[PDB]
Amino acid sequence: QHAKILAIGTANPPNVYHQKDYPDFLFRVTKNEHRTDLREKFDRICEKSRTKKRYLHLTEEMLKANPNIYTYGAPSLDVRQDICNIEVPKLGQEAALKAIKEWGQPISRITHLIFCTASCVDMPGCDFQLIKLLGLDPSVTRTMIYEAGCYAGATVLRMAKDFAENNKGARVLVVCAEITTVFFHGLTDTHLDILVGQALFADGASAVIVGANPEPEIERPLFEIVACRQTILPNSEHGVVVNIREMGFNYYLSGDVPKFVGGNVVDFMTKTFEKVDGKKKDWNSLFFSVHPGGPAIVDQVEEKLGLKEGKLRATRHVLSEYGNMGAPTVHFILDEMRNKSIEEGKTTTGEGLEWGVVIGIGPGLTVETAVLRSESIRC
Amino acid sequence: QHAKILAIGTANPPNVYHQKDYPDFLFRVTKNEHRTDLREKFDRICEKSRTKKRYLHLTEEMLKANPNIYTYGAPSLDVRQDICNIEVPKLGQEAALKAIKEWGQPISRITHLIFCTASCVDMPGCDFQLIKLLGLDPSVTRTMIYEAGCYAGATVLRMAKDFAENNKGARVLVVCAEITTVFFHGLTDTHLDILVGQALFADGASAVIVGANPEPEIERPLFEIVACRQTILPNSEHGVVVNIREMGFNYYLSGDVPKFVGGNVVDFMTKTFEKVDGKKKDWNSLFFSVHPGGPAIVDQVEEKLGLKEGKLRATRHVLSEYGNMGAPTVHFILDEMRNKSIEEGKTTTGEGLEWGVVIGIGPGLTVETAVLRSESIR
Ligand SMILES: CC(C)(COP(=O)(O)OP(=O)(O)OC[C@H]1O[C@@H](n2cnc3c(N)ncnc32)[C@H](O)[C@@H]1OP(=O)(O)O)[C@@H](O)C(=O)NCCC(=O)NCCNC(=O)CCCC(=O)c1ccccc1
Ligand SMILES: CC(C)(COP(=O)(O)OP(=O)(O)OC[C@H]1O[C@@H](n2cnc3c(N)ncnc32)[C@H](O)[C@@H]1OP(=O)(O)O)[C@@H](O)C(=O)NCCC(=O)NCCNC(=O)CCCC(=O)c1ccccc1
Repeated sequence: QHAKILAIGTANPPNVYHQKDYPDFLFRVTKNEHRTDLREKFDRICEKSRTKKRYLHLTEEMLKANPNIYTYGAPSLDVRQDICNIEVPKLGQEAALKAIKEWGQPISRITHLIFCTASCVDMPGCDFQLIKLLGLDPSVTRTMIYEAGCYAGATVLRMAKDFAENNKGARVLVVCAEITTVFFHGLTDTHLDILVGQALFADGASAVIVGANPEPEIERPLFEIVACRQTILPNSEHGVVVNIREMGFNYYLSGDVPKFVGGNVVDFMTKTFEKVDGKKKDWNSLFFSVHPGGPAIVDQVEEKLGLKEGKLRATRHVLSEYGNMGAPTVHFILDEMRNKSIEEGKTTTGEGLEWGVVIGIGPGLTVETAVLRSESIRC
Repeated sequence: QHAKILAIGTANPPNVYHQKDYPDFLFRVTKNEHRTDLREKFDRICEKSRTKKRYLHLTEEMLKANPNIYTYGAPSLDVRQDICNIEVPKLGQEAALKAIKEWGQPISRITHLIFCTASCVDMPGCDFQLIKLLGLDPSVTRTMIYEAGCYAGATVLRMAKDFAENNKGARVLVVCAEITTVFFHGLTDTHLDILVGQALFADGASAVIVGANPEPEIERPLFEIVACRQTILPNSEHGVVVNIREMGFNYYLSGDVPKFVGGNVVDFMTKTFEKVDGKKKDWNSLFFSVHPGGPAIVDQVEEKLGLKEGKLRATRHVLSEYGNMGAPTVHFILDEMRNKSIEEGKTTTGEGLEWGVVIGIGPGLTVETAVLRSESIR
């Protein structure tokens, strides 16, 4: 009896930033309208981003009150943390309440909490703050995952699987929440990577309830977590770096990240499915939730696995409507897939297909995969 | 077939700071010899610390090169991280190689890595850096626990138990490493909590190998991880606070922490053992690894559980010889207990007793307990 996802909820900050307006906003509020050279480059990136809108906690009023946030390299960690240490658990709470509603059990049945964020760090942590906000049992068993990065949406499902399967009756609440205020930086041609993050990074939270042995007539599984694998892609340590600094969370992104993903995807898919059935080809038989770190990563997975037109629709839809929200994103994609499958009258939550995969990609470069089975559509 | 601890290794930085000498050192290198009132208070805290010596990576030359480290509130996180992000994995590597030696199996047999530190944070993390240093399989399954705090020496055993028990054949390397350079702060009469940390906090690393179903005549267990419980002590959110700031990792410690531990120990012990036995426990029948957050915390456990003289000897020995090294400390204590049990010709690794407990205590306040069984010395 494998661990099942029993519920998914999501949440975002209320302020919507349409991509068509974001270059004007960014260059105005950071006092960079004279940088027409960088504006040209940013326009090109935004046009390629395949991101139509994003939800962001950060406002112009926050930047006016804390101009060090947009002054490249100036001290600003403290103001960023004072925001994110509050907003990350709050956004997580909103998603968690939606997951708990779908699940339909009392909060007292939650035995385990996994909280994951790369947007802040504090002691006590976000897990403790969420317990307070939700009224979880003081004796919930907690795992607090700080600063793992963009593979962690798959990682938390792997962790929840082991906790749910080894602890009989356990019910694991998994919350991933991101507020990118800590990653916002000003513009300099010495650090062009910031233009990519300024185009793609976004705010959001997911909540997933995981448990083995669903209770008949109360609980309803959406997906089964079958097998997982984590691996480091060779010779790619420079791919994604984030340093926690006095200036905030400073990030460096190599232009070679998409090529590294495409050069390794057949291998990491083959080795993952070796844990299940030995699948080694015909990847279109699966459903997919691919972390959309950028559109070029999604395109590389599509090309090298030979995926047909539309196979990655749910992944692309989330990227378009929300951007790259970090770890929560693959859970938004699973929820979108479930929603569209209901809309289309499919026989399962995975686009009518039986088997699928979640692909998380982050620093290392590290890829974590989780093989899933879908479930029949009911309640 | 519960998960078992198959090996324990430990490491510390090379520089020894005897407590008798530390007040003179601290007040000299931080240019505070004029503060006679603070010196007198610090002397009193050190005399009560029950800590004889500590190992620290930080040196006077480092302070001279980076005086913002001892200038209270000055920006210094970047220099601290540049040190700790290197030194934490390096110290962890030393402890891990010792655990791997005892275990006796190839590094390629490790399937899972848990790395825990409250002393730094970076992406890729310490787990990635340790994989590089040791040559672990690039497909090891990793859990990177950053900034959990002083309960995590029990937490990592709980996590390792689940990973080892749910994955046939899995072998989990667990590494906890601390370098307190990030927590060093100068002296101000407005933040007296710093005098406590300056007296007690210290550097060290532990490594444990965990697996279920040890191979007969190849692997041998030291302890079995039976059951675990994590709980938040009521109305104690202000007990321990650590904020990651431009000035480093700033911390606040309530003087009520010992009383909170004492007020909850019967309850958390009772509820933990209810997971293993329907009969009530005689606390003196157990062996103990108690996180020595300070001597008063150890005293509160002894007092409220009615523990006999000598029951907490291993705990107090590690506090005396190493100070409070954070999450690794409870593993140093288990290693000391196993070593002393060999010296004394005891029948088990737990002082000749069958059942025992690891008590981790940290922010929340949060207590995590792990019920252990000992093993025969083999
Ligand atoms: C960029 C597009 C769309 C360009 O679209 P395309 O490539 O199709 O078009 P293109 O080739 O014309 O490029 C157009 C111009 O962008 C230039 N350019 C390209 N890449 C550049 C680079 N890396 N640095 C500098 N310039 C670059 C190039 O050089 C060209 O410049 P020019 O136009 O001047 O020639 C495409 O490449 C693409 O999706 N990429 C992959 C992006 C990637 O890795 N995401 C991983 C992100 N995860 C993290 O950050 C983790 C850390 C944050 C975190 O924890 C976190 C937490 C919470 C929430 C969120 C995040
Ligand atoms: C302090 C002793 C020994 C005093 O010994 P006793 O109590 O027996 O003697 P005592 O009563 O005479 O006190 C003598 C004078 O210390 C004064 N004093 C007392 N406590 C004070 C306080 N909190 N603030 C200000 N002043 C205080 C009092 O006010 C008196 O001042 P005066 O002498 O001027 O009157 C005793 O109490 C005791 O073990 N306590 C428990 C200490 C405690 O919580 N450890 C938890 C530590 N974990 C963390 O930090 C986690 C965060 C760091 C971290 O992640 C980390 C990572 C990696 C490695 C390491 C750490």
